[PDB]
Amino acid sequence: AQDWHRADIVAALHKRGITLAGLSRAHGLAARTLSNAMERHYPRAERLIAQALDMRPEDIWPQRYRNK
Amino acid sequence: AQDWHRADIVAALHKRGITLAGLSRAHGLAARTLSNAMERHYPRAERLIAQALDMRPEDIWPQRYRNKK
Repeated sequence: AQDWHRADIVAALHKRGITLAGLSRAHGLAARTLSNAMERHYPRAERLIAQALDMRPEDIWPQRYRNK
Repeated sequence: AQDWHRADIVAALHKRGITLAGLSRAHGLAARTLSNAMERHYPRAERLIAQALDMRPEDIWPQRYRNKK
C-alpha cells in the first residue's frame, strides 16, 4: 500500500550487496539520478532499481504508480 | 533541479492529510484547477499548493520558474 522509503530500498540493495554508487556506475548514470529516485518519481530509474531487486517497480512504489 | 511529479505532490499532501478535493473546496476552486496545475504551469494555483506544504512554489517547480524568463 505505502511506498518504500529510501531506507527500505537501500537496505534491500545492501542485502544483495549492491550500492547506489555501484549501481549508478554500472548503468552509466549521474550520481544523484538514483538517489533522487528515492524521493521523487522517475520511471526509468525505478525500473533499474526494481530489476536489481527481482521486482516490479509497482510493488516498491504502489502509490507513485497509482497517483499518475 | 527537476520539477515534482503529480505523484510527488499528491503523496506529500496525503502525508499531511490533504486531498485535492479538499484543498479545492477550501479555496473555492473548480475541480480540475489544481489537477491541471500538476501538469501545466499556473502561478496562482501553484502558490496555493506550495503554501499547503510549507514551501515556496519555486522549490516544487524549479524548472517552471526557471523556464519563465
